[PDB]
Amino acid sequence: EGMWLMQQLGRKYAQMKERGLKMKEYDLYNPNGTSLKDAVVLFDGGCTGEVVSDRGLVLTNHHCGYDMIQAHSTLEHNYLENGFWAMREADELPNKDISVVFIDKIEDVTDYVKKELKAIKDPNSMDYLSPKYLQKLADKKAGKNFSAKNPGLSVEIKAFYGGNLYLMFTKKTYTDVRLVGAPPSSIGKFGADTDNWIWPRHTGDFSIFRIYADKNGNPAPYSEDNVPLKPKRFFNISLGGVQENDYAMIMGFPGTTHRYFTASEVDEWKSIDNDIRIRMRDIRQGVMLREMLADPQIKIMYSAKYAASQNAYKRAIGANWAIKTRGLRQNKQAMQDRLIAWGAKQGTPRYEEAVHEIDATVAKRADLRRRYWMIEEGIIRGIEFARSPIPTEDETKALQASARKEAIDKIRTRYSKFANKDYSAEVDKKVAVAMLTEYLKEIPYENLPLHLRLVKDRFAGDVQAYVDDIFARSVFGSEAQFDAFAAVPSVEKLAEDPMVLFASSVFDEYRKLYNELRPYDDPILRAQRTYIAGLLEMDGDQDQFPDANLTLRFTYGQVKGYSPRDNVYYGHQTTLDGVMEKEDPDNWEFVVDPKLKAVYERKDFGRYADRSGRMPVAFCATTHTTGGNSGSPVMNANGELIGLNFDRNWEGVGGDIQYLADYQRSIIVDIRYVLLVIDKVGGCQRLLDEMNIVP
Amino acid sequence: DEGMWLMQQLGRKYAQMKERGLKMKEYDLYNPNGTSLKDAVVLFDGGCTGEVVSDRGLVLTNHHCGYDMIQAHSTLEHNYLENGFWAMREADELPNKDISVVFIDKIEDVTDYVKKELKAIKDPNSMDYLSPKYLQKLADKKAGKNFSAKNPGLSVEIKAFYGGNLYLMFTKKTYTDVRLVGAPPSSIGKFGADTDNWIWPRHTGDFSIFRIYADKNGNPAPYSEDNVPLKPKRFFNISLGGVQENDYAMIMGFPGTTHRYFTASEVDEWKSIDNDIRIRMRDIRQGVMLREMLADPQIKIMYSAKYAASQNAYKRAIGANWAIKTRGLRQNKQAMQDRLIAWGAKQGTPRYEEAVHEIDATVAKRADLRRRYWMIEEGIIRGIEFARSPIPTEDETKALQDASARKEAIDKIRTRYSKFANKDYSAEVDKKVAVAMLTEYLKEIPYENLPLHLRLVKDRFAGDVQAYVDDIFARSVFGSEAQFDAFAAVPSVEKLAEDPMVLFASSVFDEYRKLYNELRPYDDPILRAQRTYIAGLLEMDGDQDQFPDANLTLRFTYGQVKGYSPRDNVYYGHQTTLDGVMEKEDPDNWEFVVDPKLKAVYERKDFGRYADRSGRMPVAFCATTHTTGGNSGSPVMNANGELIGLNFDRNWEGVGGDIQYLADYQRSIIVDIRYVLLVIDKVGGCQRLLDEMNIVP
Ligand SMILES: Cc1nnc(CN2CCC=C(F)C2)s1
Ligand SMILES: Cc1nnc(CN2CCC=C(F)C2)s1
Ligand SMILES: [Cl-]
Ligand SMILES: [Cl-]
Ligand SMILES: [Cl-]
Repeated sequence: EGMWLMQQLGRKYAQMKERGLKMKEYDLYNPNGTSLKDAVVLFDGGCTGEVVSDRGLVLTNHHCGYDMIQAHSTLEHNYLENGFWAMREADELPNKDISVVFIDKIEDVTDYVKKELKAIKDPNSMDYLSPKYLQKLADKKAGKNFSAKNPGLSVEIKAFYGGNLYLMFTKKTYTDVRLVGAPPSSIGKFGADTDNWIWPRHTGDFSIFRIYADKNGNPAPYSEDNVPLKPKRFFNISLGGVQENDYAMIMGFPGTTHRYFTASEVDEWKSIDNDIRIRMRDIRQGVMLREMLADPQIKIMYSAKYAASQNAYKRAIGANWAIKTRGLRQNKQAMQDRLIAWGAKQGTPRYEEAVHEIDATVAKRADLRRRYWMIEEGIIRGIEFARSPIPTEDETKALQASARKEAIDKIRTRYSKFANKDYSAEVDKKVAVAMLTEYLKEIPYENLPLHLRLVKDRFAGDVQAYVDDIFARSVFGSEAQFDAFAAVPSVEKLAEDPMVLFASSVFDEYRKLYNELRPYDDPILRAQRTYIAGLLEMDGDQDQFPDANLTLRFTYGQVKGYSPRDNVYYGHQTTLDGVMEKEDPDNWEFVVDPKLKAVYERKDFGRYADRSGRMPVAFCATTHTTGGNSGSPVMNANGELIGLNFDRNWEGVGGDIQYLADYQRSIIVDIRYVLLVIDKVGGCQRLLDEMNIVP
Repeated sequence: DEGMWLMQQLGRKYAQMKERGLKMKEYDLYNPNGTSLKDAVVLFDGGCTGEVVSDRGLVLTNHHCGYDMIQAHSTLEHNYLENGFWAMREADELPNKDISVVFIDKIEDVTDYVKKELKAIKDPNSMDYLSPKYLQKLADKKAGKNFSAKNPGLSVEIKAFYGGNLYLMFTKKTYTDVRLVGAPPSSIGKFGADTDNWIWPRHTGDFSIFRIYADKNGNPAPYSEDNVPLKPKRFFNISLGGVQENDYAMIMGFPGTTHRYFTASEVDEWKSIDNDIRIRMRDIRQGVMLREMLADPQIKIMYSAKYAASQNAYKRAIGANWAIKTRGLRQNKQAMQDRLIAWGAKQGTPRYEEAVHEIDATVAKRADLRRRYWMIEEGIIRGIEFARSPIPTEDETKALQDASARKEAIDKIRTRYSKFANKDYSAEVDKKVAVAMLTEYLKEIPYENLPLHLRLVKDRFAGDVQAYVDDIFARSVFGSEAQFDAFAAVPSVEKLAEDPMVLFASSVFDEYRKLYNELRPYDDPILRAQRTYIAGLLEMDGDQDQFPDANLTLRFTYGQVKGYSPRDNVYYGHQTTLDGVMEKEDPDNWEFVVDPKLKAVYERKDFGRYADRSGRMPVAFCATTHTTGGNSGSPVMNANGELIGLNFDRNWEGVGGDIQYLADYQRSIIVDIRYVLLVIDKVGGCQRLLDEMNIVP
């Protein structure tokens, strides 16, 4: 069930041992010594990674290393398509703007932060959650010259349990992290978007990097003189595999959860956030798909925009399925009713008052939040010409010196970025007519962005005519229309431009709604500090893990499949046969790498196949993970690496609010499949030789 | 692999059936000289199978088998198709016009007799050995002079089996007064609707209830208010014991067709011509149809049934091609024929190898013609609605060329025009479908092989298919109502003779009939070679582990209640439950609406004695029995011969089972009898039907 703080390992250890854990507590996490924790990294600010050799080799997902593989790909050496395998350390490619963060030390600073907070005075101050305020406290505790006296090291204080617990992290950051290896995209992204959030899964989602440092192993930016880091700890690789019911554990950096939502917040998330995202994205995607299917050139131009929209659409469908069928609302209601009864018994009414303040705040912002999601989903992300060029103050106060051409050059650059090779004005007009029709039906005239009032006032309710007019008369409606404006530019033309007025008007409403909604966050936050305080005083920390906040957490469970629906069972493990069943050479998402197909045909699995001679690909576990856990090391009962987490099934996405024991699984790439690909596909033997592989 | 056995083969299979779990005595299941469970099985309405379940002639079959009768009795005031039907007394049971139930009274091996008669050969290539007319003359000769007059209700029929190597005479008893007794609402009877067709897991309560009526002496009689329920020779006891994984299950019914003795070349032909053309052409047609239905709600109403009718055999062809690709159907037929050829070489008899060679040579010879036939049938005959537009008859054209017979010819043509351009026909959708279908057709069929009118695409329209199609509707008398009315006011034979739609339709039907006539002669050499081929297979390996091809005759099949793995890491168990119906509920999709009375039964757990040991309500199960089309409604029996369900479908992964049984994929989809009884009881509230059945604990 939980995403536990490293501090909570002591209190969970006996439960973990009864579940199968065999390694000693301090070998996994030792607060004053080297432990497995020291081999885990926050990879490039989002993902998790792990050190797997005494020469700083790091494993993470392919989707985590995707941008670096793409930045080094050219028509001559397309690493994204064919994979990359540096045959020597000197061939490993440096990456600009990359980082790996080690969690050197973790300290409970709750009493210290709570003493400092007593000097606030204003009771409803938000300094207790301010990164700027907590950084001043962190700096004060570490010293006046900490990062100079301990180079590469930094400190950070974070709030947990709604402001009831504070931890200080001493971090070591390395910025010379080089690309070492990657399978082709056909393996690394096998299912592509079709299999996103899907179990069974057949994707070899991995990529390999190496941390470099100065001669003393201290962090240093890229330099040809940098040498591979010798870490204090690295993971041993297991080739023993997994079996159903085996203990599995993960360490990583889950980003966000909402485990302490009130029942009213679950209803708001369903009826506003999720229903609007689902309704608006289905309209947008439906028009896009029709146009992509009708024109091959439209499919090329809009495939990525279609796939980007679908990702959170699928998440919202999964989340709403949990709200509808797994009693998320009812379970939050029971949680808060239990606290209210306990507070009444003890004579402390502050807990019931805190739940009431959250409910009152949620009910109060309903119309505003609905208007915000409607404009964000319907127009801000729904309509491409909402992000068309808007003349800046310095551009208009230049068009009306001869720096008129400089202003035109800047506006032209933005027009060319809006109307780029992938933009179709015809597809955008079709999407806008469908999206605005829905938007205008849901948002009353008095709440419309000013320009949209012209649909009723000037265009007799004809959305198609209003959209046609924007493109017919706008300087950004076509290249010829822009060039005619650029030849004779006037501020008067820009000020009355229908597309400029649309874009300005919709962004004005979007910012006004955001500014009007921001003040509702703080009362909920303050009430949650009291709410979680009561929940913890009443039941303690055993089932009540702290919400994820991009900090190092551990989770444990077992390798186990699940039943998605009546009479259907998904087992715990997928195989290479499953990749071959999915092969479709005429669908780019399901093309199979010819070298991998030959490995399957000749059964050239070496020591990587399971006892029955079948080649494993992926497995799933009852660990509790979320976004930020991509690339996380998956460990055995002995702490040996058995896989890398890379996804979670859609049926478990509601697990950010309520863990779903019978449906929620972490989707993990089997380490035996990773090694099979490095070996038989990449032929990169030196990477296998530098790892410590246990029989 | 696993089969559809003749009743005559029960003796030789009995010990294998007993070792698999069968407990009933052989002669209680089938006895040629007495009453057996076979006597409770019926051919329901010429296609389906049914079963007698009471001493008062109550019959169970599928909902899709009784669908037309439920629909014929439905009105706006009493919509039985939507709300179900439950006659609360026998006098309320509704008669049905054009219905029948056929009992198989006796079955007799007449092989020796038919082979002696055939020896009077005038032509060694005669097809009389397979002719229904010739075999009927032999059956009439054996049965007696005026047998139907001396035995009213009875009839005699001889059928050929094993390609003409075995003959059985059936004595059939037909009843034509079969009344509608009960039916669940369509939301239960067709729960998955077309979305779940050929699908396992399945949650459909596919059943309907009828009653056979007869005269005072139980003899067949057409509908009469004086008819009384039939007291039958035998009926099924209903089991409430349920099913568990690995339990023995058996079925009796009337499988229609199989191709278990196809050569490897016939498997290749079926894949590369029949299936690939059907798949390619139906995907084009369905793709245009779906796009138009999604864009216009009125088009969705008009084309939904045509879309669903096209999809049914499309899905079957996809499942059949998946089996050819992944289950080694071709290779296994090649091994079967290579084994026979080797054995024939050792026996000193080359006739078996010569027979396989004649089939391969015939298949290779008709390739181009068969390809052209399927291309026109799938691409135009079925693919384009204006191919079935009106064509003036020879007598219609004569009437238009000095009498009042002109107005009669125009009234007949108008009637056909109104049937073509009916409430569900859209000329715009049809023009879009035709442009896509003709584009594919013209790419595959060379100019010299085109129906004459289609040559105008290249010759007159510069290859513009859209312009050719636009012209057909712009200038045709059947292009619009106004265009027809203008023709009907001033009709001339000259106008009809030059009409672009008449010329298109005539031209495509001419090519279709010419291809059919040119292909027909290739059937007989294959048929004659198959008689020798199957004779060799039988002489070599015995009439023991190779079953005769299905031919709409009574067969039995046995297996176990077992699920299967469709793909890597996915397992479908043997049993579905009422919880699965509730998971699928979607009130905004007519296919997945849940009956309010059924939803309340589930919520209250009002399952009575129908739930399984764990308190779960079963809906359907699947078994390793070997079934095909014609087995819908078949009784599914226990090891003791008690009714445990009704067969209603088979999963798409097993459709290749008509050529090669697929032990790890092919399953019969069966509605659990406990679910049938739950629906009769808790939804229909028709207690009298439960009381007349013999329900065993
Ligand atoms: C391709 C597919 N598109 N939808 C599929 C099923 N589910 C629906 C709910 C959420 C998901 F992530 C995926 S498979
Ligand atoms: C609706 C659908 N649900 N499943 C589908 C896939 N298969 C493909 C092969 C044959 C079938 F019968 C159905 S279409
Ligand atoms: Cl380190
Ligand atoms: Cl011979
Ligand atoms: Cl099989």
